[PDB]
Order: sequence, then C-alpha cells, then structure tokens
Amino acid sequence: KKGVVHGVATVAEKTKEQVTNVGGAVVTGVTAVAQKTVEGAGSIAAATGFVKKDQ
Amino acid sequence: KKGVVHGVATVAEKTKEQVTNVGGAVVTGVTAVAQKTVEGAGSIAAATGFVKKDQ
Amino acid sequence: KKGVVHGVATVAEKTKEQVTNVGGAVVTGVTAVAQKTVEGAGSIAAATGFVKKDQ
Amino acid sequence: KKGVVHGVATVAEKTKEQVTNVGGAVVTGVTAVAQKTVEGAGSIAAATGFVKKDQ
Amino acid sequence: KKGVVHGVATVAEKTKEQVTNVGGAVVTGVTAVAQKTVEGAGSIAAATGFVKKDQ
Amino acid sequence: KKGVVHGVATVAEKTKEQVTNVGGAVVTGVTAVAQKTVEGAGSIAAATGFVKKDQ
Amino acid sequence: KKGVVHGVATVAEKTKEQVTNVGGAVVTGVTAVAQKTVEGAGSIAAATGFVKKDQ
Amino acid sequence: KKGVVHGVATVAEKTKEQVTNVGGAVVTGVTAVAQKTVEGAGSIAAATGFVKKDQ
Amino acid sequence: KKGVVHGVATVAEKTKEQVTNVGGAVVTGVTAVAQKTVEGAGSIAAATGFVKKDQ
Amino acid sequence: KKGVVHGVATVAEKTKEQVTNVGGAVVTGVTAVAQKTVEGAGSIAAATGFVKKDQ
Repeated sequence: KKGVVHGVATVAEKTKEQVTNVGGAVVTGVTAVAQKTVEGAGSIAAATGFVKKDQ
Repeated sequence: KKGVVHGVATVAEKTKEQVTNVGGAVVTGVTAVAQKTVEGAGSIAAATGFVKKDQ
Repeated sequence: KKGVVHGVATVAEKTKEQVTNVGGAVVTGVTAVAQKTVEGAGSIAAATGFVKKDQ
Repeated sequence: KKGVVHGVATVAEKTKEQVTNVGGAVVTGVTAVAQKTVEGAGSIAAATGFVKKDQ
Repeated sequence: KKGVVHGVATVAEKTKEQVTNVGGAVVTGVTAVAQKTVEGAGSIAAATGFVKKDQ
Repeated sequence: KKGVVHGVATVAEKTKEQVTNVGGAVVTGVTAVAQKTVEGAGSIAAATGFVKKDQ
Repeated sequence: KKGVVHGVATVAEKTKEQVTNVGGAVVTGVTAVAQKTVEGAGSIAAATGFVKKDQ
Repeated sequence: KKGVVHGVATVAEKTKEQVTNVGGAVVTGVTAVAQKTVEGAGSIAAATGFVKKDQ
Repeated sequence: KKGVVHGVATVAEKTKEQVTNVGGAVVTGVTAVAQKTVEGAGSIAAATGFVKKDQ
Repeated sequence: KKGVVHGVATVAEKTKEQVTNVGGAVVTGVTAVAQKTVEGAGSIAAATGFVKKDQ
C-alpha cells in the first residue's frame, strides 16, 4: 500500500476508536465528576483535558 | 490501496467510533457531572475537554 | 509498503485505540473525580492532562 | 518497507494503543481522584500530567 | 527496510503501547490519588508527571 | 432544656439540613446519572440509596 | 439538660447536617455516576448505599 | 446533664454531621463512579456501602 | 454527668462527624471509583465497605 | 461522672470523628480506586473493608 499525508492524518484498519483533533476539544470517554463546593478566584477545580494559552 | 490526504483526515475500516475535528468541540462520550455549589470569580469548576486562547 | 508524512500522523494496523492531537485537548479515557471542598486563589485542585502557557 | 517523516509521527503495526500529541493534553488512561479538602493559594493538589510555562 | 526521521518519531512493529509527545502532557496510565487535606501556599501535593518552567 | 422522645425524632438548633425517615425513601441531594446502555435480567445498574427486602 | 429517648433519636445543637432513618433509604449527598454499558444477569453495577435481604 | 437511651441514639453538641440508621441505607457523602463496561453473572462491580444477607 | 444506654448509642460533645448504624449501610465519605472493564462470574471488583452473609 | 452501657456504645468528648456499627458497613473515609481490567471467577479485586461469612 501507499500513503502520503500532510497532517494531521489518522489512518488505520480494524480499529475500535479514532480521534483526530486540531483545535480545540474532543471528549469521547467516560467521565464522572462529583463535587460539593468550589470557591476561590480562580481555581481550576477538576480539569481532565485542558489547555490555557491566554495572551 | 492508495491514499493521499491534505489533512485532517481519518481513514479506516471496521471501526467502531470516529471523530474528526478542526475547531471547535465534539462531545461523543458518556459524561456525568453532579455539583452542589460554584463560587469565585472566576474558577473553571469541572472542565473535561477545554481550550482557552483569549487574546 | 511506503509512507511519507509531514506530521502529525498516526499510521497503524489492527489497532484498538488512536488519538492524534495538535492543540488542544482530547479526553478518551475513564475518569472519576470525587471532591468535597475547593478553596484558595487559585489552586489547581485535580488536574489530569493539563497545559498552562499564559503570557 | 520505506518511511520518511518530518515529525511528529507514530507508525506501527498490531498496536493496541497510540497517542500523538503536539500541544496540549491527551488523557486516555484510567484515573481516579478522591479528595476531601483543598486550600492554599495556590497549591497544585493532585496533578497527573502537567506542564506550566507561564511567562 | 529504510527510515529517515526529523524527530520526534516513534516507529515500531508488534507494539502494545505508544506515546509521542512534544509539549505538553499525555496521561495513558492507571492512576489513583486519594487525599484528605491540602494546605499551604503553595505546595505541590501529589505530582506524577510534572514540568514547571515559569519565567 | 428537657426532651423525651419515642422515636424517631430529630431535634436540633442552627441546623442547615434535616431528614427524618421511616419507610421509605428521601432524596434531598445532588445526583447526576449519565448512562448509555443497560441490559441483563436483572441487574441493578446505578443504585445510590437502595433497600430490597423481597419475601 | 435532660433527655430520654427510645430510639431512634438524633439530638444536637449547631449542627450542619442531620439524617435519621429507619427503613429504607435516604440520599442527601452529591453523587455522580457516569456509565457506558451494563450487562450480565444480574450484576450490581454501581451501588453506593445498598441493602439486600431477599428471603 | 443526664441521658438514658434505648438505642439507637446519637446525642451531641456543636456537631457538623450526624447519621442514625437502622435498616437500610444512608448516603450523605460525595461519590463519583465512572465506569466503562460491566459484564459477568453476577459481579458486584463498584460497591461502596453494601450489605447482602440473602436467605 | 450521667448516662445509661442499651446500645447502640453514640454520645459526644464538640464533635465533627457521627455515624450510628445497625444494619445496613452508611456512606458519608468521599469516594472515587474509576473503572474500565469488569468481567467474570462473579467477582467483587471494587468494594469499600462490604458485608456478605448469604445463607 | 457515671456511665453504664450494654454495648455497643461510643462515649466521648471533644471528638472529631465517631463511628458505631453493628452489621453491616460504614464508609466515612477518603477512598480512590482506579482500575483497568477485572477478570476471573471470582476474584475480590480491591477490597478495603470486607467481611464474607457465606453459609
């Protein structure tokens, strides 16, 4: 076989899960957050996949 | 087989899940948030997939 | 076989999970956060995959 | 076979898990955080994969 | 076979797990944090994979 | 002060929450269930407060 | 002060939370269940407070 | 002071939390369950407070 | 002071938490379960407080 | 002071935590279970407080 990509690719066979991202956010997984009190200014309480590039 | 992509591709066979994103947000997964009190200015309480690029 | 990529690629066969990211955040895994009180200004309480590049 | 990459690639066969990242965050693994009280200003309480490059 | 990379590559066969990172954070492994009280300003309580390059 | 009860009482002062039960069920708390597929005959999928006394 | 109870009592002062139960179930706390597939006959998947006295 | 109980009592002062139970189940605490697949016949997957007295 | 109990009592002053149980189950504490696959017939996967008296 | 109990009592002053149990299960403590695969028939995977008296 032959393949040429510029990116971003994701090429496969017999594949149970696939995610391609440029951005941006993708949530595909099981996630449970239980929480009782959030205070403070300002605290990232429960972050799973996170990116902060403030300018 | 032969394939040429510019991106972003996601090419496969026999594949249970697929996500392609440029952006942007995609939520495809099970997610449960239970929460009782959020305060503060300003706190990211429960973030799963998150991207902040303020300018 | 033959392959030429510019990146970012992810090329495979017989592959159960795949993630390609440029960004950005991708959450595909099982995650449970149980939490009772968050205070302080400002404290990253429970971070799993995290990136902070403030300017 | 033949392959030429610019990076970042991840090329394989018969492969159970794959992650490619430039960024950014990717969470694909099982993670359990149980927590009772977070205080202080500001303390990284429970960080699993973490990167802080404040300028 | 023949291969030329610029990096960062990860090239393999018959491979159970793969991670490629430039960044950034990747969490793919089992992780359990149980915690009862975090105080102090500011103390990295429980860090698994961590990088701090404040300027 | 003086108090005589037969039960079930719940006597207090300055008290944020109170529940008295004989029965029976009382749900006063925050609860989030997210769920994707339930099968089997017959499986208690997600039970929070539960009592089964079949005769 | 003086108090005589038969039970079940719960007597207090300056008290943030109170539960009295004879039964029966009481749910007053924060609870998050995220779930993707339940099978089998019959499996208690996620039980928090649970009592089974089948006869 | 003077007190005579038959049980079950719970007598106090200046008390943040109180639970009295005869039964039965009481859930007052923070709880997060994240789960991806439950199979088998029949397996208690994730039990927190549990009592099984089948006859 | 004077006290006579038959049991089960729990008598106190200046007390942050109290639990009285006859039964039965009481869950008042922070609990996080993250889980990816449960199989087998039948395996107690993750049990925190547990009692099995099958007859 | 004077006290006569039949049991089970728990009598105190200035006391941060209290548990009285006859049964039965009580979970009041911080607990984190992260888990990736459970198999076998039948294996107690992760048990914290456990009692099995099958007849």
